[PDB]
Amino acid sequence: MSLFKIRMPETVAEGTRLALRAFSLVVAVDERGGIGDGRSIPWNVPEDMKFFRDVTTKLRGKNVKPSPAKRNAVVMGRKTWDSIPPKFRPLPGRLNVVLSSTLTTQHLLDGLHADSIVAVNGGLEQALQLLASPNYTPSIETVYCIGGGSVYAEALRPPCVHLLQAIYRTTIRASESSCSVFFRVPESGTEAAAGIEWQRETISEELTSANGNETKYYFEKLIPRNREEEQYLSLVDRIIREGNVKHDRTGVGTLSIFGAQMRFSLRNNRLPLLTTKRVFWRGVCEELLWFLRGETYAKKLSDKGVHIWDDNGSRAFLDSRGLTEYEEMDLGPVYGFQWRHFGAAYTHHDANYDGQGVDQIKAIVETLKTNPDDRRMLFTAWNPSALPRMALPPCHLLAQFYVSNGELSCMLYQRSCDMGLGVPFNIASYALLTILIAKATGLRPGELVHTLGDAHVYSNHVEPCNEQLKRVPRAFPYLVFRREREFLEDYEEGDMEVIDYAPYPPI
Amino acid sequence: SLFKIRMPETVAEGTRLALRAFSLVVAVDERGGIGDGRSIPWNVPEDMKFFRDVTTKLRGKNVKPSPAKRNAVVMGRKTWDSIPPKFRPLPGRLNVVLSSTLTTQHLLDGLPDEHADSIVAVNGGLEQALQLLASPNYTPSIETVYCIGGGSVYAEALRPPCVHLLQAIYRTTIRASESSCSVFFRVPESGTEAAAGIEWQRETISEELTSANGNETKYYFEKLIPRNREEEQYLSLVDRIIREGNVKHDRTGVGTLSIFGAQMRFSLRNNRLPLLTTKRVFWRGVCEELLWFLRGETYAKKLSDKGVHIWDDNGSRAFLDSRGLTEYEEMDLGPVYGFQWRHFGAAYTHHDANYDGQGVDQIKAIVETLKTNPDDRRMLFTAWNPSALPRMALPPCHLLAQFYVSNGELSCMLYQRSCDMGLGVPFNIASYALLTILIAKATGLRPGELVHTLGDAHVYSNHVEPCNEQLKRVPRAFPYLVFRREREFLEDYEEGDMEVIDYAPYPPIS
Ligand SMILES: NC(=O)c1ccc[n+]([C@@H]2O[C@H](COP(=O)([O-])OP(=O)(O)OC[C@H]3O[C@@H](n4cnc5c(N)ncnc54)[C@H](OP(=O)(O)O)[C@@H]3O)[C@@H](O)[C@H]2O)c1
Ligand SMILES: NC(=O)c1ccc[n+]([C@@H]2O[C@H](COP(=O)([O-])OP(=O)(O)OC[C@H]3O[C@@H](n4cnc5c(N)ncnc54)[C@H](OP(=O)(O)O)[C@@H]3O)[C@@H](O)[C@H]2O)c1
Ligand SMILES: COc1cc(NCc2ccc3[nH+]c(N)nc(N)c3c2C)cc(OC)c1OC
Ligand SMILES: COc1cc(NCc2ccc3[nH+]c(N)nc(N)c3c2C)cc(OC)c1OC
Repeated sequence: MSLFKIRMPETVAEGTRLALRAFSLVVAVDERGGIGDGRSIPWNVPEDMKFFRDVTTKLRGKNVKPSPAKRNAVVMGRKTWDSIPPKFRPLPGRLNVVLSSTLTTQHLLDGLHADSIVAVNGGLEQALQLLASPNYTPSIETVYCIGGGSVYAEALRPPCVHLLQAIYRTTIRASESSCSVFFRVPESGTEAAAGIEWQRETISEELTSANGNETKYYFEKLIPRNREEEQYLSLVDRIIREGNVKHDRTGVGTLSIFGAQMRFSLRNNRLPLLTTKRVFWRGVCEELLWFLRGETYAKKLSDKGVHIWDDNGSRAFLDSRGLTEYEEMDLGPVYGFQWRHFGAAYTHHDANYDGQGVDQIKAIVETLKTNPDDRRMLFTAWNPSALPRMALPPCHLLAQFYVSNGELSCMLYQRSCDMGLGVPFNIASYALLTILIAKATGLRPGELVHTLGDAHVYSNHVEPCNEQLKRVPRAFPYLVFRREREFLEDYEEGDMEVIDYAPYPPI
Repeated sequence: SLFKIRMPETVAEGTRLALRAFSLVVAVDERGGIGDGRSIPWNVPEDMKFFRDVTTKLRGKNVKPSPAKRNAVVMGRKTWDSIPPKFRPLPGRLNVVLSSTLTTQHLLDGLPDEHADSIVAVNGGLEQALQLLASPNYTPSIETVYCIGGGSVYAEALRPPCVHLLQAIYRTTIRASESSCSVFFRVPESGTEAAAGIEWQRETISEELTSANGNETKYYFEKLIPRNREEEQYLSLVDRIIREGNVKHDRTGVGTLSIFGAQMRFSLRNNRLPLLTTKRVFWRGVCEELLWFLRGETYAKKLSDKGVHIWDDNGSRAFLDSRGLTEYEEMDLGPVYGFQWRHFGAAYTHHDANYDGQGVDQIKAIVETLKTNPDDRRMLFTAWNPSALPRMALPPCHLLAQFYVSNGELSCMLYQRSCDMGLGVPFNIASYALLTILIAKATGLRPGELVHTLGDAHVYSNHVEPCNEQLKRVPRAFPYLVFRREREFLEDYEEGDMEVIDYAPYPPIS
């Protein structure tokens, strides 16, 4: 069973090669926005120094020692490197990227072992380009632009500004005509803002510096407004406020709304993994691959530590669905089976189903490659005949593809959507699918459009959801591929990496 | 056949007698005063003429008003009394008078000498008169209904239930200020409470005119209409497609501007039928095709014999041969649409074959669930059958519908993969409007909302210029569906059973 698989084309990696790596920015400014004299840093505020070292050294996971394997990177202009006393460079615990057209890597080592320094002949884009390569992605966890006026200037305009994930700004409450170089965040809806709308995530109270001068200062974290996730958050808020009380099969309460639509850009490696509550990506990834393979044995997910189908695959449940002859974890002709073997007679999971039923995924892959204007390019799992033989009816039951300007868009129709767990999971799921299918057809990812039927929140989840509603959505992470694989069905979870995923903690 | 779906015994709890659409005609001073309770305080012959012309004239070329086709005017009894006996009734118009005391026979009598069977008393308010004028007796003859008022009648016209049938307001403003006027009329402004969710807009306004009553009395006319948000919602999509859509090309190689993924909603409440006003929808065709779908039919000759030729090209000997279907006779479309609805997965042979009990009866199951367990989330029927696809004349376009109950109302979602905004879409909106209305009747719920999901929404390149002319048009109100008779079985509904009332769409764009 190898000639029934999808063969990945020669143009597979170029579809999802990361052009630039995402980065955060860290700066100190005065009330006039000045950053320095182009030579040295004017003010002396030890509390900013501590903040700066912390924001740039600390890693996502707790108590993780920075090492070549996993550490942060700081990118800086050459003049900034010079402004640091030779004794204290390179900055410990981090990878020091230096932009210069006159100083090579080895040249930087001449002045003041181990490896923590790279020079780049180019600007911030080139640095982000290099950091996008395998040797740095995903070994480097977070990239920080620690700046220099010209570097900040490059960060705050296209193409780089669209990769800018957070601003960590310290404001020093002092002023002087001694500041030549300036740093200003573009205001919402201005030309300089290039479409971005910077939100304030946090602001500190005014603190006083123990520097002998009694200087005031404060910290702010700015983030680029995530309207896509706000779509979702709005819907949840509308459901709680205006939704109808309903009760599902068990008898559990639910707040419900009917008919809705959301969009998510998949462009430039962008992955719509929700940030206001961490999504279980590993399971998302494992299940989709399990779907694509037309797999119906749930143990294959259970084995890989994904238990999302554990309850629905138990003897207890299968019996309650009258499927008394199914082996435990054999779920019947669900999802993937309909995708790859529509209308094929089902017996047991371990049977051979090669070349049986309709192979919708393959058909679509073939159509996209030859006639991209086709309006019949859609698959479905909603098979009335198969339905009683399934452990569960499909929620996400239909998807349609669309091509424009060499970009693959995809719309998913979901009949019943749990806003709490299902919806975020399925958003990522169909993102991955569209990405993979785009790879298989030599196209770029476009948009994912989500259509909802009965969109619901669980009654007891209202209290938790209300707390999440008060969180400001953060920028989405990115998906990159460690390696490609000859066939579509051969792709493993470890073949792809989600980078710069910084969700909020739970509560 | 009793493989059919048996209709319920009663009308769904909360359902209402069909109400007629009406316009309101009024003359006010600047303070908003209309009369002294007894008479009009001012003398402006130009308003008199405007009133005669607006309430008398019909839509035609030079169509003389006759008992066969004419307008009706509804008035309070006091207003009738204010019109001097020798001018009753108002010529070329059905005179409907509201009174609990006076009867038809009371009204004629009180006339000077002479006949006038153009008078009818109504023992009730404006609601009763709008019900009456919806009778199978009146809907042929009565073309437009005018509320010529009385303070009390205007009051009733401006509140629910009546205000929702108000298609336009013709107001004359007389620039006199009389401290006399004790009766008032105020058009509620958009967003205010008295507007009760209606957004009133000025369609037209005359220049200020001077009356020739020898007092230089200033006056002016204006037409006020309620905003049709839902057709606006459609048109905005069309306009967004033309401005932002990508150039694409269909199977033949024809140019289209298109966008991917959009969603529209329409209210069906009390059998409101979203037939678009800015370009006439071929209702008869919509109706015949749907009942044809519901019955599980696949023989297009059934449709073309009823003078509905939409399936003609797709049913011909030439076309069926090209799709590889050398076995089907002409007009046999294969296991399409209705077949999948009523017999999902059944092996197909020919249109004339017996298919009872075969496949899955998706509609029958949905009807069943709605009646017993309406919070269900699996109440959806699909025509998209990957196995059956190659045996069909065309793959389904509207290919999935989901039902939803809330507040004893049946809502419904329609998924359409390919959407031509000019012809295919407004047709399909009506198709699923009707369906939801029928399924509501079949399960004893009252109609709710139609949600429409569009896949590839497009406009044809050649259709771009005509669309722009249509986009300039102002949407009128949606009509209503009125079932003039009933059936024992859902399948037994003929197109003749239902009447669309007050569908007055625009003429064709050049
Ligand atoms: N307040 C703060 O937080 C903060 C932080 C950092 C810096 N500053 C102040 O900013 C001032 C310096 O900023 P400024 O830009 O003059 O210097 P800044 O950019 O660090 O450094 C500029 C240098 O980086 C290298 N470089 C930059 N862009 C390049 C490109 N496109 N291609 C090749 N090389 C490139 C070039 O050096 P080569 O020609 O030698 O190759 C360029 O001269 C100092 O005051 C610094 O202290 C303030
Ligand atoms: N400026 C304009 O455009 C304009 C137009 C028309 C009239 N008007 C003014 O309107 C003034 C009078 O109006 P207004 O409201 O007092 O009277 P309006 O209703 O014309 O006349 C009162 C009549 O309404 C009838 N009516 C209303 N609701 C009814 C119901 N539910 N059932 C039975 N009968 C019902 C009553 O009949 P019964 O009491 O017999 O039961 C009553 O006789 C006139 O003086 C005239 O000047 C102005
Ligand atoms: C503390 O170690 C040192 C660091 C630096 N770097 C300059 C400097 C200072 C504060 C800063 N604060 C923020 N928020 N962001 C920066 N990018 C930043 C930089 C870039 C300069 C030093 O010499 C003055 C030094 O030794 C004191
Ligand atoms: C139609 O002819 C007549 C009508 C009326 N009805 C009062 C009256 C006057 C102006 C009016 N103007 C408008 N815009 N709409 C009306 N409803 C209206 C009415 C209702 C009173 C008459 O006696 C003067 C008369 O004879 C001229």
